[PDB]
Amino acid sequence: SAPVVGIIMGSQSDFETMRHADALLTELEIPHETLIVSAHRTPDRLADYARTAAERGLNVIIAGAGGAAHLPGMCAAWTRLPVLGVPVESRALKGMDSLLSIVQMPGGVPVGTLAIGASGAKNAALLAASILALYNPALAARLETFRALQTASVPNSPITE
Amino acid sequence: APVVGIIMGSQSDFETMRHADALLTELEIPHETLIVSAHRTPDRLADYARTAAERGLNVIIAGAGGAAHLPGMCAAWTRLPVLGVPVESRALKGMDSLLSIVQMPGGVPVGTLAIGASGAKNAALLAASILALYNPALAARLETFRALQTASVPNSPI
Amino acid sequence: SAPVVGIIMGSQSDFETMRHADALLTELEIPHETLIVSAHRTPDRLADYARTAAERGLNVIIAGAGGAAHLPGMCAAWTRLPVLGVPVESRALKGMDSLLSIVQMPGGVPVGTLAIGASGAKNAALLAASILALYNPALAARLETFRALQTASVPNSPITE
Amino acid sequence: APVVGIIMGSQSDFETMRHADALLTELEIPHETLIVSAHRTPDRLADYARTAAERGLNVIIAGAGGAAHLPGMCAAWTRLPVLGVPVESRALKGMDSLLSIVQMPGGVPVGTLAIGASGAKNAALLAASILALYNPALAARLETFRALQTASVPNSPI
Amino acid sequence: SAPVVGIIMGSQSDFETMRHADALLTELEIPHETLIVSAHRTPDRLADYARTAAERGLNVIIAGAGGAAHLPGMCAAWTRLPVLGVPVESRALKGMDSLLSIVQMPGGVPVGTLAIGASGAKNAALLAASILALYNPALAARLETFRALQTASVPNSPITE
Amino acid sequence: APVVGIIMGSQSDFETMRHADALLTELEIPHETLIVSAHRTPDRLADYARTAAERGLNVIIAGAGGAAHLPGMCAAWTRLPVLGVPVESRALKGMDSLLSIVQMPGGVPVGTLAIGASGAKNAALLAASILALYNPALAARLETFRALQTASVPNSPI
Amino acid sequence: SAPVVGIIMGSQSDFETMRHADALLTELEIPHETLIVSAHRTPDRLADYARTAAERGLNVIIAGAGGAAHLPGMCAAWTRLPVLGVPVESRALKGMDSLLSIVQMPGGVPVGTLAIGASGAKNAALLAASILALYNPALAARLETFRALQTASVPNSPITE
Amino acid sequence: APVVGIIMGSQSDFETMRHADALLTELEIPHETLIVSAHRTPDRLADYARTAAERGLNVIIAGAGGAAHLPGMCAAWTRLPVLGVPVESRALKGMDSLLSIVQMPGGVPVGTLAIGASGAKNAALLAASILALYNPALAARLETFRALQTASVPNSPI
Ligand SMILES: [Cl-]
Ligand SMILES: [Cl-]
Ligand SMILES: [Cl-]
Ligand SMILES: [Cl-]
Repeated sequence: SAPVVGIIMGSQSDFETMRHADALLTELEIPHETLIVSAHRTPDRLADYARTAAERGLNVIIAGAGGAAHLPGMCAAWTRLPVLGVPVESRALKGMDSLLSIVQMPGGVPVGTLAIGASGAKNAALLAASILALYNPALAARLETFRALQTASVPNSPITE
Repeated sequence: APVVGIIMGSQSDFETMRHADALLTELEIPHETLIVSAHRTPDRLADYARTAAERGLNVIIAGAGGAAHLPGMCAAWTRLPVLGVPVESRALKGMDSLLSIVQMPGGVPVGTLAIGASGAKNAALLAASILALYNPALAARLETFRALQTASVPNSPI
Repeated sequence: SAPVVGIIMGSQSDFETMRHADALLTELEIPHETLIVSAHRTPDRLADYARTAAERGLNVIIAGAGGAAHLPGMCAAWTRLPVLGVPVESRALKGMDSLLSIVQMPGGVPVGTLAIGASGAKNAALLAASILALYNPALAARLETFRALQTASVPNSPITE
Repeated sequence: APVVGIIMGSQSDFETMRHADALLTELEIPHETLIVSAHRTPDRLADYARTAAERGLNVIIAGAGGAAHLPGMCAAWTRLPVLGVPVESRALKGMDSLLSIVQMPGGVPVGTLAIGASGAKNAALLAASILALYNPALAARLETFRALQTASVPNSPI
Repeated sequence: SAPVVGIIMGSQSDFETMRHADALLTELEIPHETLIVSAHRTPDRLADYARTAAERGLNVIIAGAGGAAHLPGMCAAWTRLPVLGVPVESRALKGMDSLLSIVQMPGGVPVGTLAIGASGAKNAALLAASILALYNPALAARLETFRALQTASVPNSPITE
Repeated sequence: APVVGIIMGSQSDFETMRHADALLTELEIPHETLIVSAHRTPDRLADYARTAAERGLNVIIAGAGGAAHLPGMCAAWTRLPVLGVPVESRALKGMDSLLSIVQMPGGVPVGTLAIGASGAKNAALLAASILALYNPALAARLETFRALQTASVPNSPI
Repeated sequence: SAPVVGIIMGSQSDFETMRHADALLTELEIPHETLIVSAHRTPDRLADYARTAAERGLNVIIAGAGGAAHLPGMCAAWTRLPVLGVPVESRALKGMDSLLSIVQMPGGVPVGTLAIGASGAKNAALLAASILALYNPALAARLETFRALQTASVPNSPITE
Repeated sequence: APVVGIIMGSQSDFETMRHADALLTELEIPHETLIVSAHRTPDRLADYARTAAERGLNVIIAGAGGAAHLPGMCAAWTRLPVLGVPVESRALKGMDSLLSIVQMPGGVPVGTLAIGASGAKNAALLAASILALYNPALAARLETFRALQTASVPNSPI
């Protein structure tokens, strides 16, 4: 059970957001690694991580960062793997800086970007699951089950109290 | 048979989404390029998304502007990876497009790319990266593309 | 007393906002239904709800959603009834994403959009009431009374304490 | 006799609001199209809004740009449904227009449509949807409009 | 001592902000009235207030409002007096809607706009004082004294604790 | 002798501030129209503001773009009412101009007008409203201006 | 040990942010002064401070301000020294007004601008240190040590609890 | 031998960054002007930044648009002062450029200048101010530049 998804983030504070991606991959039984890699404080670690990801058997990278969020884009610069980016909510600008720093990649090097915050982290895991489900029928079935339960769990009317 | 579907809300969107179409062709990825409007052809959208997987599609690239609902509603109906391209709007220059695509609630993802032509090109490349996981010949072509992209950058401005 | 307005929202969390529309329709004695319909998690429910609304006797739909708020627009895609949209305030972007996702409908499919949050929900009910009052003299009188009391309730000067 | 009033703050606004005028005509909805400035003709505005219902108007469509006060002040004076169209401003591209119209406090509503020509067209359609509740012939024409809009969308970009 | 400045606001909730203008005019000994006038709920009151302001001896109007803030602009539509506008901070959009709704008046009808919130209210009073000081030497002296004390009150270095 | 000073940071600002100049002339208000740069001529600015009152100026209208510091720094040095006009900037379309002028901390006010030509025209009118408090002939001309502005608004778009 | 960096700010409230610059210069053993200078309330103090800075032996000025933040720009107008600007987070607009007021200096008079808030203050000190390290080998060594420790302090994986 | 390096992500960026190049030349500061793409030539970037100090560079000026990562990634690899110029982007007019450069977390600074040509010119001037600390001849030329800039401002608009 070698990892097929890598979850990386710039700092421990990012884990409050990125833990939601970690949890969801575990629930879908997707082998993964969850690591801290700082674009700005460990740039050589980042370069090494990204340029060896494919040969290590990783299939998808989920990268989370806030503020001037460069981790997902610089990861994608160094790997042909799909890289998904999660904008971590920032204090002053509430993730608008995080979002624009990740999604506005110029043509040539993509980052598939999800919503600001916890929703984006969960959706990055689900998008990674969708990608892997293309080749893995068991996982495809688990993902379709997840989506069916999601749909069946929506009540018909709200609770008033 | 197409493995990527490129869909967009209107003819005018094609000025942007043609960059995705061109890139898929350059990488020799079989694809279909179609107009599907979330707001004006919602039943067409529902049928398209619902049947995508059984038709053999692997990735959907969806472009729209303004209150851009096409990628999110497509993802609501398929388990396939859906990639969203915010088309530049007249007034708000794609900021409305961008927020209405990227800010999907948890449970139904859309992988969102940059506003405009860059995003369309990158959606095609991201689709290619996804398909390359399973297809060694395509993976080689994608690596060639990235190598040429890197090698072609000049060292000084003219 | 079959419903003539439908209030729909994507989630239970939306009801904290949309309850203000519910309450106001009740105070104006407008028969209505209040339901959860998720654009993203129950898309078939949404399609069915919208395309049968008119034949069921509904006259106005009030739809609330937050973030990438697609519920009001997709409702309007499937019905000729007037659809009013309430942007629910979002955590990071404070409803700016909700607002733009609802109001910026391209030409052909309208959503009449109200303010972000509780004010917008109350005003959606009042706008629905204004629409229905065009054909219902009793309700027209109740609405004019509401507006008169509103005006008469404004004091001449503020309280200092 | 008009059942919809289209009003706008200035002649230049008509480049936008003419799309509402055209649509009402296409659907054969009797209407009046007028200039009423909140800031420059406030008494004209007060009289217009105050007398709208007794004149037989059912819906008011109001377009304005910048610090756009026309729709809100109109709604302050009438119990009729008032629909607001943010006109694209030079500097802020209608973001000022949009916020000054949509963010009405509770008690006095304005149903707000998109910035620019799309919003003007949609205000007319929303007015038509309102009037169709009571008018079977108009409801049929509106359903025809929506059916043609849906059916006319091509399947592939040229 | 008839009022020479009128402070008006849309609601009691606005007074938390506008009280700072009230207090400052009192400290500068400027006779004033402080009233609630709602653009949207008391439009006839507003029209009457603005169109009689000059003949009543008012010289400056300070108007505060939030959200779709129409009070200052509609006041200025009806009076030749200088009208100063204070954007009241709003819940979702933090006064950005208030600010744009007030400052972006088209050419022909001005509103002199101050900062969002308490700072803007204090500055509206000071700007009104500056206007009145043009014709009132006593007040000019009080205002120059205020500004001198303000300047003299700035310490040379911060306190660390 | 001038009773209003119009100042601006650069020649290019005059494309905007000329509208203030024209309006003051139309209302026959004696004024001076000058270039004063906060960033490039800070000593010129300090002397201008410091001496304004003793020179007989009653109002200063200051226009600037980008990180627009001219109105605020002028108000720092004079007790005269200072009115600020955000000049439209190339990239951010005057949003930077607007925030850097209007968001003055308490203690030193700048009465801020709209971004661009509208704001320049309105700064002149606001200056006129201030001066009309003391000058009956000017008050009459201003009332004539407002009456003509109101009366000139057409009733229907062409 | 005469100061070679001046840290200035408009108010005591700014020190909650600017103290981070003060602390960092002390830790890097860079002699500095930390002062309050208000652009709007002490404009003559500001002019004098900036135009004498170079002759006093200062090499870098770090200036912090919020809202309509004019202190860094007006400082740079009066000195040829490099001036670094720190946008202090504002209440309503969360430092967006601070940021734009500082960074958008027209061509001719630069302000090197750092992030909104505490991060920007720490980085202003580090940027000042980088500038001074060009001529000071001891400080260059201390700065390289700071950066090495920073890098070595990043863990490989997050803590889950 | 260059003491300032001007780098930018692409040829199109040079329309902006040429203003920095021109200014350094005007002040006779030896420099190199190069294309280095964070996203397309990340190894070129790493080598450039890592070796900058030992090559004798004192300041790096880096310009980029969109998700602008070039200045921050450069600062990650060098202890030299790095100055960042947000290049105006097509859709968001450099607001994305600006936020992705200025909002660096604590520990790795980038001194950020205005969006566009103004920022490029100011990055060169800020680099000059830094170098003038150590170089009396350059300090004199910079003071001459600032004196001419101040003295050249006209007193009235034409
Ligand atoms: Cl089409
Ligand atoms: Cl007109
Ligand atoms: Cl000039
Ligand atoms: Cl290139």
